[PDB]
Amino acid sequence: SGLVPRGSHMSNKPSKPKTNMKHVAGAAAAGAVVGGLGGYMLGSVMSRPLIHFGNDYEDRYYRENMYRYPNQVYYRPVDQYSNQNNFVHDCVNITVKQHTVTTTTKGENFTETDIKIMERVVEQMCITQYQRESQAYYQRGAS
Repeated sequence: SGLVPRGSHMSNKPSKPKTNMKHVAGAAAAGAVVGGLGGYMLGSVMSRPLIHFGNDYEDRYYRENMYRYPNQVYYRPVDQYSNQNNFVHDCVNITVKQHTVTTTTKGENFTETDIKIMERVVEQMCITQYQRESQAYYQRGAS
């Protein structure tokens, strides 16, 4: 018997870094205790409509209220339990704990209407997260 593990790093293949920022200063991130409990695979956005309210006030207030609250959802597949109804629960689970943290320094800044908006954006990330896995279940199994 013999153990023959794998690894892309074990090969020590020739790398090819293409970035000048590496040899250039600017900004840095501090906080060991922070990253120690981070490393989240939070999604991202660049193109396509996020909420697509359709109105001017909704899109205007939302754009300015983008910092008032998180618009993305935190990922955390590290869990044995699993359920459809509980699925979305995770989207708000991590979002809630992280949400209060942001308001731990202030406690209140957003307006009354901002809430109604924050509720929608949060419902889009939770609803869009579920459909995601669904695409895999549908393709592999077109019931």
